[PDB]
Amino acid sequence: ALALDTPLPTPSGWTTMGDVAVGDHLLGPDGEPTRVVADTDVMLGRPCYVVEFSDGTAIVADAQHQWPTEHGVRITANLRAGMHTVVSPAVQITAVRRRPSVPVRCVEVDNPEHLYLAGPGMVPTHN
Ligand SMILES: [Zn+2]
Ligand SMILES: [Zn+2]
Ligand SMILES: [Zn+2]
Repeated sequence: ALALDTPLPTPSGWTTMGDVAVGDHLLGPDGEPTRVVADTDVMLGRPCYVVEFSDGTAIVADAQHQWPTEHGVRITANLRAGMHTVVSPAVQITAVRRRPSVPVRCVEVDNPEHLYLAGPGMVPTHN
């Protein structure tokens, strides 16, 4: 679901979607450690998107990656500029467009909101 070079914060610092392993820890919606309990392989040929955010950061995700918005969970293919990514000043999505397919990968974490922080801006996203 996210491009492999997407940086993700960790209790020790930073990793990437390409490097993070089951049993590692990411950061949950409150910034506390949250365990990775499942993943996907690296997946090829999925339709990819760039999501640009108001904090000056951007994340490449596939069409079906899920995002927590004020309207509820939306997949990337349904994001619209103006929406925000929230955990319950929320960062705003400023643009969404298709981009050529790159390798992507998803992970699942075990906090009750099923959210982890992603990108250099530490934006909330859904597993
Ligand atoms: Zn840092
Ligand atoms: Zn699509
Ligand atoms: Zn994921």
